[PDB]
Amino acid sequence: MRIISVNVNGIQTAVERGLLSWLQAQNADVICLQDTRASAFELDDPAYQLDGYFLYACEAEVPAQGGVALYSRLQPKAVITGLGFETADRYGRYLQADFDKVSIATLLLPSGQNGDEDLNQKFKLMDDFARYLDKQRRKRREYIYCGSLYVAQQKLDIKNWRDSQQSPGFLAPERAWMDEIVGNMGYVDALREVSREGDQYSWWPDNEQAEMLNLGWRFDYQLLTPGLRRFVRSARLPRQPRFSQHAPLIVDYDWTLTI
Repeated sequence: MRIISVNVNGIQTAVERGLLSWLQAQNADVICLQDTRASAFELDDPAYQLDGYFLYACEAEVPAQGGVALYSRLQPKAVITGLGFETADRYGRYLQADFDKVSIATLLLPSGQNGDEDLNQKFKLMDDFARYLDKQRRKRREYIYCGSLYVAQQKLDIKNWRDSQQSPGFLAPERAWMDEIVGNMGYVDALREVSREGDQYSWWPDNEQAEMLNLGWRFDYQLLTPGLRRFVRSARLPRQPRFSQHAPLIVDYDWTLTI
């Protein structure tokens, strides 16, 4: 019924935060990010059962901080945890769900908790990523890029000037990053396109939650293909810390993946 996105360091903690209460709340279409935490075959356990949903996802260095989570109603066929053989078993930050139509890519990679380390691993990935965007144009089908990177329009989060980009300062490649993607008039910002957060309040901020606290970005971009660009029913963004009945980054519109 929607696309939910929440990156945590222990999905287990997500459920303790009510996230699970949200996947049963609307039987979301595809829930991306989070962090498997659990094994690759202990998760689907009936314990994680909800209202009625399937579970597809991989793990890398989980006893470290890996786990690409993707809950789907249907049964996807294309499950990729990165393209590096062993690396995939160690990335847990690259997984797409596809079959024949509508290829979605779920990429979780926190930068605030990492930093320079991401700018390096992301760099190499950047070259391929740009090539992918290009590899995406070649495809005549539709696709969804829902990941957690340091992408900030900078025109709507001018408030979080601090890390609005990634760190207390700012990144030069950022301006060209978001511009080269949406200035492409191909990538829509269903996040800030349908919903405006330029003029909003700000509750007493604390830890990294300060960003997500409708004051900044904690790395959560919901990108659609020019196939639905003008088909965004709504976009509910979090304004309160994920500790109770708070709502994750959800998007109302196209749901359920057909294969």
